[PDB]
Amino acid sequence: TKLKAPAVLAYSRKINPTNALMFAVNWSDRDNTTAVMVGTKTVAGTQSVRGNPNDADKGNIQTVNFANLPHNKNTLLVKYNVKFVGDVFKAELGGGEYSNTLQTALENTDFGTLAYRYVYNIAAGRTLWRNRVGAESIETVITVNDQTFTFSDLLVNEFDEDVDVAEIADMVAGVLSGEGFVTLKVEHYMLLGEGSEVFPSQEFVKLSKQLFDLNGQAAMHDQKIGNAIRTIDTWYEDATTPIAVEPYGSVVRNGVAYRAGNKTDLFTLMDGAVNGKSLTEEDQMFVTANLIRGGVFGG
Repeated sequence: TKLKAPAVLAYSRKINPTNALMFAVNWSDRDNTTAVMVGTKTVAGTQSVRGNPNDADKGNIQTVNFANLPHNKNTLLVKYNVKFVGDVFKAELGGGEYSNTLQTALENTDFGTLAYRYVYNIAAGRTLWRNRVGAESIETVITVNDQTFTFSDLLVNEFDEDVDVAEIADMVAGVLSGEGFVTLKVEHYMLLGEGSEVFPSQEFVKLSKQLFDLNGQAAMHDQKIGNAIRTIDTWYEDATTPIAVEPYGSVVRNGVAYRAGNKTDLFTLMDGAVNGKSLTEEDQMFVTANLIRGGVFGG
C-alpha cells in the first residue's frame, strides 16, 4: 500500500473550554459572589541564584501582578464551561482518502474510556493545580442538560471508578463518537481561607510577572484547562502518571518526550492505522485523542 498523509492535513479542536473566571464566595454562601481582581505591586529584591552574589538587578525593584481572596471571603470559585463537539474524524483541511481509511481504522476506538477520562479530569479538578495547595476542602459541581452532579474527593492521578462521572461520560461519548455537541457547566469551590492568594494563569512577555485577566478579573487560560482535560495518556513506555495527549507525548514543565524515538508517536501509529497495521485498544484511543485535540498532521 504505502499511503502517506496529504501535505496539509489539519483537524479542528473538539474539546472547547471557555476561559475560567475566578470569584470569591463564602463556603456556605456560594450565591453572593464577588470578582477576584488582578492587582499590580512592586517587590524589592530578586531571589539570589547560584554564583553571582552581587548582580545588577538584585537590588532592583520588580513590578508583578497578584491576586488574592478578599479578607471577608474564605472560598475561591472557578467557573468555566466545556463544549464537546462531534464529527471528530472529519478533517478540516485534509484530503479525504487518507483520512477516510483512518476513520474506518479508528472506528473501534473505546470512546467510553476517553470520555470517562476527560470527564474525570474535569470532576477531579486537575486544572486547579496550585490553587489546591492548603485547601481544607474542594468541591466540583457539573451541570449538563438540567442534571447537577457534585464531586468531593477523587484521586487526581488515579482514574478511580464512580457512577456520576460515568453518567456524564456516556453523553460525552455519544457526542464524541457521533454528531452534535454537549456543554458541561463547571464550578470549583476551594476552601482556602480569608485573604488567601489565588493563582490565575501566568503570562510571559515591563512586568516581571504577569497574570491573565478578563476585564481586570483574575482568569485562567482556556488552553491550560484543555491541557488539564486531555491529561489522560497512561499508555506510553514505562507509564506511571498520566500525561497530556500530545503527538510526541512531550511535556513542557520538565521538558521530556515520552513518545519519541520508540515507534509510539502519533504519526507512526497514524501511518500504521492507514496502512492496515494491527492497533491496540490503547493506541486507537491515543490516535483518536490526538484527532480530538486537533493540529497539523502533514507537510
